[PDB]
Amino acid sequence: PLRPVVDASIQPLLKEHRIPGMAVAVLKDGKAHYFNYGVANRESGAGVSEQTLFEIGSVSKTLTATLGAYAVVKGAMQLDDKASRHAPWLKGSAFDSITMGELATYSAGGLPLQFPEEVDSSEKMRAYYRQWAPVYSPGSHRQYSNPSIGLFGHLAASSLKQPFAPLMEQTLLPGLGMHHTYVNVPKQAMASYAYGYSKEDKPIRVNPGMLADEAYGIKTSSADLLRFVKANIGGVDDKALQQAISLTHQGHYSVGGMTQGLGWESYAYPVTEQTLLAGNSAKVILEANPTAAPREQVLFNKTGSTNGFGAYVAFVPARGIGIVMLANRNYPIEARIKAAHAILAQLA
Repeated sequence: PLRPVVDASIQPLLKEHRIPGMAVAVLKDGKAHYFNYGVANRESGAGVSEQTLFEIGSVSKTLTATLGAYAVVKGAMQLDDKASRHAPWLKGSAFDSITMGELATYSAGGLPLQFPEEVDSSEKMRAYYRQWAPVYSPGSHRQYSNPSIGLFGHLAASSLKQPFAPLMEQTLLPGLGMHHTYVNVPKQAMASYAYGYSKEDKPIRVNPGMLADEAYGIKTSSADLLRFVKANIGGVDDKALQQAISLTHQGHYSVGGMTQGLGWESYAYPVTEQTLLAGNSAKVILEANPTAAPREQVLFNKTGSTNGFGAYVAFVPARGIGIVMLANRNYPIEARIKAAHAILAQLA
């Protein structure tokens, strides 16, 4: 029933962009549907299943946002806390006037997309934030930023008195029932871990980097990620976890037809292809944009990429539908959006 609809949208993608493998998962009123294409590891010849591990890149930020929200629900921090409240080493810097919420939503004042290359230790990372000169006043501009949401997740874990990676892998992820989701992939699961493929068609995986865990470091399966979507639609039995998830759906400000929340970015549904494309465009991703008041049915999404992988997630809680698409090539974001939007509209 669903198979031909998904195939019609996914098969041309695989062909045109030479995608080795893709795991697609669709949620429709409680029911999970898995659609698996191609090959996870060209060298070993292992095929893709809904249990294959993919790098999801910035889709990680939705989980980091959920951990931050969990810290809020637990009373360990608040979004309007100054960042330096949670880090003694930041006292006396610009971060005495920048909030946790602003870090989470990339609106702290122009932190850049990536850390400079020389920031490759915690000592240099601390120095980087202390040296950083604010470009914009807090809250006035959105500049998509790994140092920004990265510091948010780091300080949130700090407020809960646990290191980020174990807090994620031992409290949040199993709390969401995601037992094949990792910051660090253990030996027993390495067979399940795909390789990504570059423009050169070489097998690659994500390189460690400062705050990688917090900003882009999650490995997961289409099945585990669809579970996360299901938690975001028909919530969880743990009420603290439920509250934290709900926090991530609140709109903080808008840019065009896109509304920024914690991790998730949202749109009025139904949504035109144009509006989704614009909200997920290079202008929105790579440039600073002024913030506007948040949008007053809702679609949530998040894109994610590493050098070798390309991910997308979108769901509409009011219609009980969602889609997860995980590929081991970083193929164009607009192709992900066009396919997902086509599929969801036929589900609705």
